[PDB]
Amino acid sequence: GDSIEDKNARVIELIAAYRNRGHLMADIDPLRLDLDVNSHGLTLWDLDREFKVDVQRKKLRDILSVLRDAYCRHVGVEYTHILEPEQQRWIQERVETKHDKPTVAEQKYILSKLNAAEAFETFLQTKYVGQKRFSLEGAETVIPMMDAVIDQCAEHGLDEVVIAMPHRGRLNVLANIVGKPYSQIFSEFEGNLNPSQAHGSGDVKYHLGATGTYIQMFGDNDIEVSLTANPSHLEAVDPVLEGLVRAKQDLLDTGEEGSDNRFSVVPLMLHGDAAFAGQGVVAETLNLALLRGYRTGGTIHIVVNNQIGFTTAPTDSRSSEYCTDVAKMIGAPIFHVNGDDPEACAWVARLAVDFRQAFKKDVVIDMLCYRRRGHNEGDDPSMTQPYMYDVIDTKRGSRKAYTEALIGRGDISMKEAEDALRDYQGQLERVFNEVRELEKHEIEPSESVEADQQIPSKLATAVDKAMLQRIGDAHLALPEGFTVHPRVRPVLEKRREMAYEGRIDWAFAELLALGSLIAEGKLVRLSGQDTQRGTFTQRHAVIVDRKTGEEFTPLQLLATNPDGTPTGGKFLVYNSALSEFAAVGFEYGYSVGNPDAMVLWEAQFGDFVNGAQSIIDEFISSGEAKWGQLSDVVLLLPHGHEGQGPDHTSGRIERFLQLWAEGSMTIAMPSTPANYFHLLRRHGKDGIQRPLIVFTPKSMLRNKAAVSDIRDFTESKFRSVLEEPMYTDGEGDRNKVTRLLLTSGKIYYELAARKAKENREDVAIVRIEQLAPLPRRRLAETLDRYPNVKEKFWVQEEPANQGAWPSFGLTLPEILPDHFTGLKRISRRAMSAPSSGSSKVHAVEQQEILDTAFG
Amino acid sequence: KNARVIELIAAYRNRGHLMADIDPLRLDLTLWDLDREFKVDGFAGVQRKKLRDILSVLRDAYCRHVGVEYTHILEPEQQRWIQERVETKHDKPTVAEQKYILSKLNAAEAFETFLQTKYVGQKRFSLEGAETVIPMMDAVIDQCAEHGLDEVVIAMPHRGRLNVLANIVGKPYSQIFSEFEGNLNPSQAHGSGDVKYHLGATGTYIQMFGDNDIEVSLTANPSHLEAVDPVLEGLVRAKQDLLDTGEEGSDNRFSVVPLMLHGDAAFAGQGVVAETLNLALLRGYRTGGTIHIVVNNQIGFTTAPTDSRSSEYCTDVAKMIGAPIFHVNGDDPEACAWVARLAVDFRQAFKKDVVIDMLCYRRRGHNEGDDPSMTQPYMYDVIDTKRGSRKAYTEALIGRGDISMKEAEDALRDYQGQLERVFNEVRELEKHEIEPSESVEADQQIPSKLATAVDKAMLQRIGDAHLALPEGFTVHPRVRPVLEKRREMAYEGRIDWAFAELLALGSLIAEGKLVRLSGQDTQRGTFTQRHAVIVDRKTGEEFTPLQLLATNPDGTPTGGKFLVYNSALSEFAAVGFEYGYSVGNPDAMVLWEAQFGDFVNGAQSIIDEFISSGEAKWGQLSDVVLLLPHGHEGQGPDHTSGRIERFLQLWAEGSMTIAMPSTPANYFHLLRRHGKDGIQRPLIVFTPKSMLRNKAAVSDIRDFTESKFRSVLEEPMYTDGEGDRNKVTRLLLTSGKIYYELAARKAKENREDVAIVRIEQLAPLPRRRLAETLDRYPNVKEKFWVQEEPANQGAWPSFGLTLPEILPDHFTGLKRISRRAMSAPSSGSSKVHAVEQQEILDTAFG
Ligand SMILES: CCOP(=O)(O)[C@@](O)(CCC(=O)O)[C@H]1SC(CCOP(=O)(O)OP(=O)(O)O)=C(C)N1Cc1cnc(C)nc1N
Ligand SMILES: CCOP(=O)(O)[C@@](O)(CCC(=O)O)[C@H]1SC(CCOP(=O)(O)OP(=O)(O)O)=C(C)N1Cc1cnc(C)nc1N
Ligand SMILES: [Mg+2]
Ligand SMILES: [Mg+2]
Ligand SMILES: [Mg+2]
Ligand SMILES: [Mg+2]
Repeated sequence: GDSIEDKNARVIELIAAYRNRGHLMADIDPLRLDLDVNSHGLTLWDLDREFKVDVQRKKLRDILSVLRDAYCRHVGVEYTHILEPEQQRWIQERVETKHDKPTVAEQKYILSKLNAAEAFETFLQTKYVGQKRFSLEGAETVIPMMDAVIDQCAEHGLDEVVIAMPHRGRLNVLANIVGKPYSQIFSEFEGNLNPSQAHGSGDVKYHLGATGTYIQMFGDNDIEVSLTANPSHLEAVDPVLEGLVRAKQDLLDTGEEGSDNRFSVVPLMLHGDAAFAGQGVVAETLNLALLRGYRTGGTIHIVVNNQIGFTTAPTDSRSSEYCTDVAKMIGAPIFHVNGDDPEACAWVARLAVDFRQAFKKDVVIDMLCYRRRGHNEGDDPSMTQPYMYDVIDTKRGSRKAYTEALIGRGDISMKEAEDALRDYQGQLERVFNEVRELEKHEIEPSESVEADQQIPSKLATAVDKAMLQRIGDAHLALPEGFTVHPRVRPVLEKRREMAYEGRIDWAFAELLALGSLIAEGKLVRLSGQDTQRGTFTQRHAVIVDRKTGEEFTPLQLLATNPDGTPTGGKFLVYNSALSEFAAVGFEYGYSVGNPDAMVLWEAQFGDFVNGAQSIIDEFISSGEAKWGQLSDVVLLLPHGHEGQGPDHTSGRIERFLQLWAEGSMTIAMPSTPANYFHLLRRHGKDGIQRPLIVFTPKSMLRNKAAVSDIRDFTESKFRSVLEEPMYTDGEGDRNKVTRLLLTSGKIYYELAARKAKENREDVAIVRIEQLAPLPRRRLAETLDRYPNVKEKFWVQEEPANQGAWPSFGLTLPEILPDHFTGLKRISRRAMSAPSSGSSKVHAVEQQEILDTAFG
Repeated sequence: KNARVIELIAAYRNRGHLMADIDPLRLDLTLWDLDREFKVDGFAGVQRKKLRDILSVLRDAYCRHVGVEYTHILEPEQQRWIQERVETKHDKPTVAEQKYILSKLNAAEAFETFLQTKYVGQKRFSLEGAETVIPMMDAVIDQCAEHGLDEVVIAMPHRGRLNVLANIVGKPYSQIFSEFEGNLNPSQAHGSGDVKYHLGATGTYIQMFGDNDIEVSLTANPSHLEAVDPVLEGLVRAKQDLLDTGEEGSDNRFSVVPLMLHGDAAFAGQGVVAETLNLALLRGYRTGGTIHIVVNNQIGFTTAPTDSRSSEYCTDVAKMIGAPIFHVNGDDPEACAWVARLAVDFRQAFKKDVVIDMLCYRRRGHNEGDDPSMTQPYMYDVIDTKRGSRKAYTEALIGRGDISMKEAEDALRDYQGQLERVFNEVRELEKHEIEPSESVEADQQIPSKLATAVDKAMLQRIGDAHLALPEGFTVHPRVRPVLEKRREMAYEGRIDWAFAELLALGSLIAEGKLVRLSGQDTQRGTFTQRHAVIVDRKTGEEFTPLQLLATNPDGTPTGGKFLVYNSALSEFAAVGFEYGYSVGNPDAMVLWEAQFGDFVNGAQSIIDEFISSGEAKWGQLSDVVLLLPHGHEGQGPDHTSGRIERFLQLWAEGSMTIAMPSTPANYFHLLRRHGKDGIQRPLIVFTPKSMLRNKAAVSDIRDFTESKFRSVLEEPMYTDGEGDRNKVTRLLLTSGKIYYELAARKAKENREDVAIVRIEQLAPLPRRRLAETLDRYPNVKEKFWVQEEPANQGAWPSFGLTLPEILPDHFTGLKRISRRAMSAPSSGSSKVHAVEQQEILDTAFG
């Protein structure tokens, strides 16, 4: 036969090989540190021969040039892992073509960005040699690349770009991308802060955020740009950014829950190479990308891949070929780009935005670069990486190289290039001198943020009977032909009954609070593991048609007034992924993104929230004091000693009480359905943006004593301290009391039952419903009503090193010495675990506490 | 026609798995060219095959009960190896092998239906709908024994846990029934304990048809799904290092196999999965490949897969380390066993991870008291029509003529009758009184007067090792002074913190101990202080001075070794791995170092669920050391605190030792005590940063040769100098670096009326030594606990409450001197830190 047929078969193989594996041979590294193949008779003599390609006839030389330019020069394209053929086709059409050369104006603009990037760093090196700044030097191309992302988003008519990033070039991005004034950055280096800058305990300069407006230079549009605050914990901000963006999209009615699919707020997430591969929160956050409850229509990721992590080489930081391989699991295309090629970096940035817009999904840019100086500006890197730094020492920076290219192209002269650099440096010198001339302020110890947010003078949380009845009736206002599961129907009927007749249980009180907020126009977002039904089969926020699988959400009916007009409210209820770190981070972020939303995250059991410890420690408990960033997120933590073992017993009350300071969080363990209802309504309506930690029940959901009357919802309020009903409403005599038992949570009912059984008029039980801030005034006033008390005990089911005793045992006698001197503890022994593993052992220990309290 | 065939072969290999008949629920060119011959790359050379035959091979390999994902793998030899085994005829099992697979399905289902009958009201997380897990695991272990491997170590969650314990590991049925009965012997009832579906076991597996045996173990775990994953890897790595197999071994057998089970919702959602996979090829952590099994029942409690993950498969995360993925229909026992054996063979051939995604279903509710039709009515209507895998396989064998119905029933009734007999025997045992759980504190006790001092010759040897450079080695010019200073300190004293650490580890190595040290940038040290490894300035070659201590002066080995690594940028998986390693080799000295103590909260699940509580819950002992750089230096709220207060709150029952040493010699003695005491309990050390280079924080040679660990330290002026204790009216109790600032202030103002006492060991509290020290100051009228940490942090929250209760004649009236209570661990400003620090010093001497 004709050997052109064999040769053509090799050409088809070559095209497939460049598309699939060309990235492995691409010239992406600016440092350049690193017989049995059947050719089917194809050789260098066939370069001028025409071959069949799938439709079109082209020379081998031309096929090879297109493939080499697309896949083996300064851009390594990874996309053949993507399931959708239309997405592979979209990328092929855009990468397998001769690109239009940028205009001289565009080239000068890119150079102005590289000038600003390097000169900002060398200026800080000259003025503040002894201070850490985590310089971008060796990765200056990040600045024209981020400019190109934002400019392309503005071109698509998008509303906002929200950035999260680590330390690398942070100050540079704040000044040269977001627009944080140079004067402000210099004042941070000077340590000369005004009262607004010195507010709260604060944080380091490379953790701060900013907001501004990006104005296009080549078009008629502009776009909002924000950069969120973060702790040192690398990648921890990733789910926070997604939550922040989702809240903004929901507000704009764009995205998943919106009337249009614009997803008009873009998450722009930066990463370091060692952190992106090593931190599990990265995989957890990527796992949220296509979920109905969390999708943001695609995140644009940029890895500042300087092929080092402090002193650690990539071979000790990851097991994958690329630091970006984790992102392929959600079908993200990956673009590896040579950081010494500013034009390729800007081109990839615009392509990434276009892909995100076309398919509303994640895209990753792996910018290969290097770190000119040590990890921080005081560290010597040649001690551990002598070869890398011998190579770095021979390298001209990307600014110098790009300037030489423009001088060579005839675009600019050396004199013009020199003058432009001196002008920008002169501007920095002027601002530096102006800041240095400012009046120095006296340095004082940091101050508590407690008084910055206070409850409004007037706020009622009580609702009328009509509201309770409406929420009860909503549970039986089923869509026509809907088939309720036969074991769910009694719950719906019981809710209508409770709404009109009382004996309201915990699960219905929660829905009365959320339903009444929705009716008042509030957005309520509730999520967690199996949260739609409830772990304890108690919530049924969503019910499923037994015959069709169709879903009905009773509380959504409260978003429409009886006359048919919308209230402005909405109920967004989701089953989360099996994640704690990313889920809690997302809900924290969501509440920051929309301060007017009611946002609740529910742990399956409180015992699993330690999986989100970095978010609790670094954002929830401390973001207000450190950054002035406010969150109103609610954490619901099922808690209680029931004999189910050490991972089904405790939300670690003691840890949240230890973290507590400056009124940063509200911490509560309500004992009645009505008090929980009032707590949630207070939290949603007070205008205070501070997290709420609630220790919620499990068996107490179905305790027939733990029910509330209609008047507790219509004629009461949140009560931080509760007395026994026999003293406030009944015929109980407070003067007969000689022993006072102070407690919190479900053990109250067991203590009250024992009191009734033995007719102990000499013992009274007082509940502390709000654990923090301690209700000092209400507690003192309650105790003053018992003048004949001779002994006081703090009773708890938790071990002695757990529960409220570690905090209360120390704070109550100090804060109220005339009431709690001599306060003694009644609890389980101190334990390494939160409880015994045996239900029988739990029961014997529980009885010991009750016997000791009445002994 | 020819071009259509090569692209058709590539389509089946790359995407055939998307059309494979893998789900047991089933919830979701020209036609005249069939007899034409085409050239293909055969497994024994180029072949000419009919398109009809090419298509039948591709459909059987990639579109029946096995979905093969492998074309993401970079190595062409690995893709070829998989093709050779999947694109050829599979070995048909013998009748005896088929009967053996059926015996495993019988045990799997009958164990569950027996527990359903006897204990209807107790959770057991039944394997029903996934019984093929049992012959699958049997096949993995049997194939490992066929390769002559030493041990299989299993970690798994709740799904079929009791079933695996009884039918794979060999945990006695009498023991499992006693747990359901709640009638435990004193050993079973020891400590606070844990739920039955978290327990472990060990035994010996004997091949049914071959001539080998293999050890099989299953480790304990908390409820926290996937948290045990890095613990399993650490446990296996420690066992491999002991056997001289694997990464640091004389052979590349990696003869201890990690077998890691997962649930589908947990595998996709928990970040510790990606962190643990990321360790798989690292020199410090590699175990030569893990075999993963996902019991993929297409549900997570009430949650559908579309709400649990964003990837096509729950296993997609594993593709990042080039693991092949085998998706297999759980209703096909023979395909499940075949994939299991193929996975072992792949792991042995390439010493890398392999994933088996077993598609199955959950017959009952999430737990046996939950009603799943409320949220998944369609799935459970389909499940209600399904014949189980045991019934279906029995019908196949009866139809094949292998067995009769009578033989099938007799075999099932025999197993059930044996369960009934053991159940009756356990139920006949008298029930005794249930008591409150007891503290494990007295279970482990330090020997009387343990000597940790070393002689001058040992110190000198470790100093001299720093300049015993390999021939032609070029030391970096800024590293050479450190090596020279170490030789000087070894012979002349003024030993600093970093050298005291290396004197402790070096002397343990010389005594024959394995020392494993790792953490972020730990080879050099975050504060450029350690230099455990030095790099040749001209060639990049590495030299490890302490490795020289593994050889005696006469040339014989000591038996010791120094394994020092830079970790991945992980806290959760790294801490879990080091905990696991210490469990795997109790004789090893194992230390993990946080970059700053402020980042160890990233490993909170390991601290809470394994380190602080594993002894009380499971009787599992770990001697892992956590080194947490800590101290108020003005570097911000994430470069200041290891959260001492949290470790002291977690502390109970003597489960951990917690210390904040103030001198290099006291740290040396602490490490040597920990390595030589024969006690297996974690040690938490709050270590210094600026104090590494504080010229006052240096130790004398006699502190190493003639002393021991001191849990309480007095000022040198009273123990050795001419200081008068009777002049003291104010006592300052403290811990850590603030001692030096308090001592400097006392010397500057000549304050003979003030004494400073350090508590070096924070937990267990040194009650006797503290009381005896305070008794030496009879004229003290006021006592203060001084700390740089905020009032709600540091040792005050625990000491403020415990010291007046345990020593009332010494600490009644104890007052606090500290920073105010704070939401963050410190101010963000170095200038603000400095003003606050001066306030503490002024208050202490006010
Ligand atoms: C002295 C070492 O610690 P550190 O420098 O103080 C710091 O904490 C800095 C970040 C910060 O504090 O904001 C950082 S910088 C760094 C190396 C990062 O490498 P890569 O991701 O490749 O980024 P890069 O190459 O651009 O740097 C680690 C491990 N540090 C400590 C650290 C540990 N673990 C976690 C979760 N977060 C951290 N910040
Ligand atoms: C009542 C719900 O909580 P729970 O059942 O008590 C439990 O804690 C059980 C495990 C245990 O406690 O050991 C488990 S079972 C489960 C669903 C798992 O689904 P999948 O991975 O697909 O496995 P499966 O389908 O085989 O079940 C969750 C979320 N539970 C709570 C939980 C949450 N978060 C973490 C990190 N670990 C957990 N154990
Ligand atoms: Mg890096
Ligand atoms: Mg609020
Ligand atoms: Mg599952
Ligand atoms: Mg020990």
